[PDB]
Amino acid sequence: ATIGRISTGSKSLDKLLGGGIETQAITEVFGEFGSGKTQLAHTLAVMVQLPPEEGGLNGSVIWIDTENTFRPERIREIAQNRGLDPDEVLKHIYVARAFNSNHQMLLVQQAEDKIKELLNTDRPVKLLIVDSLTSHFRSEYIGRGALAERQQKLAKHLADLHRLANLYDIAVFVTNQVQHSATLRVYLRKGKGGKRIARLIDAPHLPEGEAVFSITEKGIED
Ligand SMILES: Nc1ncnc2c1ncn2[C@@H]1O[C@H](COP(=O)(O)OP(=O)(O)OP(=O)(O)O)[C@@H](O)[C@H]1O
Ligand SMILES: [Mg+2]
Repeated sequence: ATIGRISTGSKSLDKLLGGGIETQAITEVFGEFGSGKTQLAHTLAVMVQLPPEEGGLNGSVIWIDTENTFRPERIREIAQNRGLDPDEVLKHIYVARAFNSNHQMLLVQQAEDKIKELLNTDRPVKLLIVDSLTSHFRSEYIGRGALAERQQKLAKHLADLHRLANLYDIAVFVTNQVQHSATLRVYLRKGKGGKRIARLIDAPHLPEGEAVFSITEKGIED
């Protein structure tokens, strides 16, 4: 019942987040193309595998990929440069490509089976990524009347995700490209000098500053 926190790799971003992204919660990162959403996802997929005194949860990962932007060699690089075995780290990320939004929804149901399989194991699922949460919905539900229909399907999908996060004490991390029912929304944008900036949105009771980070051979870090 106590929540867990997964470090992002960036001390700055971690502080903004109160220590890292939370289990029993959906964290949505949103921003324009190139703002670092997928790179943050790759980094979290390594960080969660660390022990807790290093900011992880000794956990496995389920990743639902909608745009085929998952890169196993990037996982291996991030792992290697953080002192972890690249191939063991990869072994604990279960990637499924979602062919369309309906398949994406079924995949969340299959994720529950894998979650059960690894539960009470030494590396239970502690992170579930959906990258991108919205891309299929955006292409499939379009035109007059689509707004209500799309929002309803997305709400159902997010309800499924919330249930997994809460039932099994998992952190859910979803991405959304810009030009809501997530627990926490984090807006990401590219700044000067290769920096990325993060801001919490519509969360008046949480830190109101901005975090600043870089994307490196370690994934994300200050
Ligand atoms: N190995 C690396 N080292 C340093 N920077 C990198 C590396 N790989 C990617 N990047 C940076 O990450 C950027 C891409 O970030 P990312 O794919 O997370 O964007 P995104 O927000 O997911 O975009 P979209 O919405 O288009 O999918 C690149 O333009 C580059 O600046
Ligand atoms: Mg991306």
